Amino acid sequence: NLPTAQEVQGLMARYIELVDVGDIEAIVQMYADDATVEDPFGQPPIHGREQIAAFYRQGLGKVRACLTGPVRASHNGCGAMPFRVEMVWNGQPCALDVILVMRFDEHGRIQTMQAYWSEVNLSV
Amino acid sequence: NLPTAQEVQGLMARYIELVDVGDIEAIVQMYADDATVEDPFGQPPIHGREQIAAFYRQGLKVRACLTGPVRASHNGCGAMPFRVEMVWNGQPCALDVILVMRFDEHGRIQTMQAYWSEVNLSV
Repeated sequence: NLPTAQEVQGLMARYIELVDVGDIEAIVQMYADDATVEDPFGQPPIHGREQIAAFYRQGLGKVRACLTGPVRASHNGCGAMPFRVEMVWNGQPCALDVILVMRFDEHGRIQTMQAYWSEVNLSV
Repeated sequence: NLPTAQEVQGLMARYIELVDVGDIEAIVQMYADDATVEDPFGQPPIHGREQIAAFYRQGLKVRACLTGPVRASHNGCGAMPFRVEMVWNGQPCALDVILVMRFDEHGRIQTMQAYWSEVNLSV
């Protein structure tokens, strides 16, 4: 938890940009070795780089993503941000509203990623 | 973690409304008798309804509303984006915030964490 609030905002805005462009390798590089992903939150934690990379490959491997509000950062290396994801479901264009909560480490890398959303946040 | 995703959305929407009207006691009742509040996150947690009541009384002359839909989980958790309009030095300012909540088997808030810093403030 070394990054300042402003650095958190930058790191999280960057994350959205990478998701939006679909650079899986760049996204995976943002994580720390022991990082965990809970997406959607409530689902078992995903750990291990190979696993996290596989997670993003099945998700991003025409997906678009944008911030729908400013990043909310803390002074202990954590942040939360609202965004919308455009993808395809059941063979049809849809939109998903999500809120990502991340904890960064002393190296500026993602230690924990928690994405809140459910079926109610989906719109076809 | 009893509230369903839809219920979570309803509970969290109602919370914003209580803050908007400033009903401190009704806000306090939404919390579990032994709930924890971290506001802003990064700060020491406050424990129990007595401490939480004092916390909200100190804070709540204030306007609050959702700025986006509530994102709910299937395990009684949720997160929502909202803004608060308050007065500072007789001057009107705004604060952008994102709250994360975990409700218990009784539909009461067990834990609440508000993410924000002075960089989300706009006077």
